Amino acid sequence: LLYPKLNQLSNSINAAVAFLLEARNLEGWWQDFNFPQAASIGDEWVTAYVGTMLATLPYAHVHEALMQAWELLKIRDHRPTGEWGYNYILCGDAATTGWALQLAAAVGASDSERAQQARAALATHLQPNGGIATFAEESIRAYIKVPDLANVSFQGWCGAHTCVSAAVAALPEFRSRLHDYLRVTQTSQGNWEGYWWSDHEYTTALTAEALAAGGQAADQPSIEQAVAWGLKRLCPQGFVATSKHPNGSTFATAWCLRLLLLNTVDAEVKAARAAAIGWLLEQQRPNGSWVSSAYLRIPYPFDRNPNQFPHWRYYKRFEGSIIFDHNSIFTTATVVNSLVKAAPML
Ligand SMILES: CC1(C)CCC[C@@]2(C)[C@@H]3CC[C@@]4(C)c5c(C(=O)O)cc(O)c(O)c5C[C@@H]4[C@@]3(C)CC[C@H]12
Repeated sequence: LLYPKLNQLSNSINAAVAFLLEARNLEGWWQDFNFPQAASIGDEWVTAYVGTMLATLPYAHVHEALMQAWELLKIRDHRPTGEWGYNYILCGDAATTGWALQLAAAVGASDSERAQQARAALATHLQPNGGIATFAEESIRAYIKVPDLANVSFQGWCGAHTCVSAAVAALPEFRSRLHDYLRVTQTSQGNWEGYWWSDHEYTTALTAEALAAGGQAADQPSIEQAVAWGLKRLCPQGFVATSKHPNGSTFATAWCLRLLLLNTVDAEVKAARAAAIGWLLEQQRPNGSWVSSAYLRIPYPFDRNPNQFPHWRYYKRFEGSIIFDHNSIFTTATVVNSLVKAAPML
């Protein structure tokens, strides 16, 4: 163990936590992403995700910030299903609701009336193939009023989504029901592919974590296949390269680092994690943040497989475009979660 590197990991994590706590708005929300024409900036979703990312820190002031985040979410009680969504003006969705329920668990509110209502609402999104859809068709169709899209298929936006299913499978109440869908959607390469996210490391890490949490020995080979895929994705320099970031994506690398935590015995895996930690430490900005790289696709509503859509515009309407986390809060929270989880295994 190189104690200077252990200490820099502490200093890096602390700088990022300070960035994130200072980056809250006057009411205490984390905000990120922007649809400038009308939907504006994410809050409920971002807050649920960031709070969940910070939930493994031991700091009492961070637990207080998560308690506050949960109180903010409970005041967002305007939707009749009890779901949360991108922000106040959007309809509920399963992915935001799943992250909010993970935050609830971290602050001891899993058994609350609101958490029970929101879990029930998730059941409505279960599909005949055993996965979870992000949106109810009639709820999201209301936001698309342009003649050219108002009457197209919504079976892309309203079909089962692996990235959403993987996040909901973090909830013990759903893990068993989603198991078979998670198993059948694994590729021959050992990864999963998401719907909304560009970076397959997100879906792959969350899916492998849900299979690990279930503890079934039948799922361990699948988890090891995913870890092997992660090892291939991480280059020797310690990053995951993408077409957009051929010198490394901080968001993809962080999720890859999380995935590699699912094998604690293999020497090559431990060395790869150490390499990823080194690279992430080098990439941190002076203010504690990492550069935005959480790329969110807006497929056309009819698109059942955005992983087969060959021409995204980095953001005119937004269908066929990619947006990102302009505040770097989403990316930074992802990175600091991966570093906090990996540090004890350095
Ligand atoms: C990616 C996700 C789910 C994130 C949570 C928000 C959500 C629902 C979007 C809300 C804003 C929308 C209706 C919009 C707007 C807008 O209202 O500002 C302007 C557009 O030109 C445009 O194509 C669109 C399409 C957008 C989504 C429907 C696409 C999907 C997206």
